[PDB]
Amino acid sequence: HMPPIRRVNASQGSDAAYQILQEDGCVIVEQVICPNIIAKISDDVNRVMDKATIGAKKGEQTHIINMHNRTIHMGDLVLTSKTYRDELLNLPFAHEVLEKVFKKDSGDYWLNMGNILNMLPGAEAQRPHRDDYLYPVSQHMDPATSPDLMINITFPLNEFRHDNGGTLLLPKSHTGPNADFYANAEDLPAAEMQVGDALIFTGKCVHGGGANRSDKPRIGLALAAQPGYLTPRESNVNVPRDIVETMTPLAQRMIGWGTVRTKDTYGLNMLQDKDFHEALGLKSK
Amino acid sequence: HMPPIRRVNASQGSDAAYQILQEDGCVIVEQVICPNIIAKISDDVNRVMDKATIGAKKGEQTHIINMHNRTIHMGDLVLTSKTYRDELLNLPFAHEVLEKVFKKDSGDYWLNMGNILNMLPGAEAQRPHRDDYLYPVSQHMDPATSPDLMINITFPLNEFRHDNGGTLLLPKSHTGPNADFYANAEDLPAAEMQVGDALIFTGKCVHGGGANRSDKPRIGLALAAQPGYLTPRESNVNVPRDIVETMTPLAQRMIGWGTVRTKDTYGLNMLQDKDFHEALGLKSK
Ligand SMILES: CC1=C2O[C@@]3(C)CC[C@H]4C(C)(C)C(=O)CC[C@]4(C)[C@H]3C[C@]2(C)C2=C(C(=O)OC2)C1=O
Ligand SMILES: CC1=C2O[C@@]3(C)CC[C@H]4C(C)(C)C(=O)CC[C@]4(C)[C@H]3C[C@]2(C)C2=C(C(=O)OC2)C1=O
Ligand SMILES: O=C(O)CCC(=O)C(=O)O
Ligand SMILES: O=C(O)CCC(=O)C(=O)O
Ligand SMILES: [Fe+3]
Ligand SMILES: [Fe+3]
Repeated sequence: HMPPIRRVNASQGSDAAYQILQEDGCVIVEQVICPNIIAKISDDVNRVMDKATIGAKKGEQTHIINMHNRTIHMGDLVLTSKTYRDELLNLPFAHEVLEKVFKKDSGDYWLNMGNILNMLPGAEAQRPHRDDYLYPVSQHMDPATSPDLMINITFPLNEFRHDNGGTLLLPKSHTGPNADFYANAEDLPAAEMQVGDALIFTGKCVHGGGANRSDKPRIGLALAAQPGYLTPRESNVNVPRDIVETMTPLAQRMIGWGTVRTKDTYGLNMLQDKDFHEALGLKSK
Repeated sequence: HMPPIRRVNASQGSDAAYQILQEDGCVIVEQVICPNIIAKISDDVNRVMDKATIGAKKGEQTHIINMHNRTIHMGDLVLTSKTYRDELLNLPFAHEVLEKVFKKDSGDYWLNMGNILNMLPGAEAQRPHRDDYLYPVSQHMDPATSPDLMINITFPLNEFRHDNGGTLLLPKSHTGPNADFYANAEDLPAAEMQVGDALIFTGKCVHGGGANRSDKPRIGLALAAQPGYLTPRESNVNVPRDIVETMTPLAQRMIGWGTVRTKDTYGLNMLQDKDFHEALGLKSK
């Protein structure tokens, strides 16, 4: 018996989605965002897609997730899309869920990164994995009781199905012990969904990209958030201060332009023994 | 039943110090740095003491270590002391020890912060604590088998004695379970050191600032390093790039101006899916 991927409409409230996410480790939330927003973001991203890296980045092994050369992962979305800085990073449903996940166990949260997941025609499935493997401390904690280190929110930019490689997930796989093998990709259900929908799964949910057996690319956008005490994979210190001061305080903290406090009230990422904003006089929308 | 704080001369090698720190959680290293280096750094620090905060920062609860107001902690040392930037951040003994601590279990390391510690006359002792309590994940890991999350190196800028509040340590206390009480500060040995020595202890070593019963301020310079995947308490994004470029690549990585790889080779603090330096074209020394 393989349990299916469960879905809620966003009009049912982020409590329903959060209860499915803590019982299964994954949930598809339908009609969570206006599809026109996503169309603008796909516009912006397609302009600059010819400048992205195919395969692994420099000096990173590829056998934990089966990182290969018919996928494109592209970052730097903050500079690429204003609609991303303005609409997506402030979506209140997403922050309702992320606050339910992170607030008591860890405190404030920010992005690990925002990432374009391009599964090219011909791309094979990845090895099912846990994303919290990125952080070494996660192997020294019991998954049944340890706090969540990562939450992934994936917005399909075109439609996700099984045949074009929509994300494969293993529901209810998020409490068991860490293992070097979990499942074969061919045994997992795919997250099927449309522009406007989002898939949400935790750093402990077993998942991976599927095989794109179609003749068009399958592209999603993944907002990955984590506790503020974990170092983001992507820094944003090179974003113009004048761009950053048109963003909201919450979104400025998301891209690392703000102090993050632990659930114990201690600040990380401070400037000159003060608040990040206070020390810079950083304005915001 | 109380073990003593063990010490070596830096001329006995980094490997001997490392052995003691592994058996005890703390080691005093004698004559590790020219006293003139520290003297210059202390003139630099004293010129700017009028801009420091006494006691807690805004919002940070105090009862876990007993932070009171006969105590001045002062960060922001990259812009205060040039000798700090050039000399202290490049001291080879320190990096040999931090390499032995961090490299297999975690990967690259960088500063939590460099912090001037001032126990003023009349300062009472702190409650003995473990420093890694700053990071919530430390409470979900078995101390006898889990990676080190922090190494503290403290240079006295004037003589540490018991009488003036020299750091109190519980040697061999670095493998026992986490507890909400470890010992009373009256029961602990003090670290007694000259300018030129250094105390090195880990984030699982039970310690605390002692009681300064003397007439003068007791001042040390703490250098707390942690794995690259933990968010530094102190950012350095407002150091002018011209200053940063006169530092070695190593010192640059220490103050957050570089990419940090985990032991599984994955990079963190990347810029544009590249190395921090490659994407900035950041020069160095
Ligand atoms: C564990 C592992 C990694 O960790 C994760 C999963 C964690 C975060 C994740 C998020 C959710 C942000 C995303 O959007 C897609 C992929 C990734 C960047 C990813 C990339 C990376 C470094 C990597 C690996 C490899 O093979 O090449 C690349 C790898 O094994
Ligand atoms: C756990 C705890 C904290 O964690 C530590 C110990 C960890 C790192 C440490 C280093 C070693 C860098 C240092 O140089 C001196 C003290 C401190 C900044 C310290 C400060 C802080 C946030 C805090 C506490 C409190 O009460 O106010 C402040 C507190 O209880
Ligand atoms: O492309 C996907 O659907 C999943 C991407 C992923 O899981 C990864 O590479 O970490
Ligand atoms: O002041 C000292 O000697 C110790 C300081 C300390 O342990 C702390 O505040 O974390
Ligand atoms: Fe993944
Ligand atoms: Fe301490």
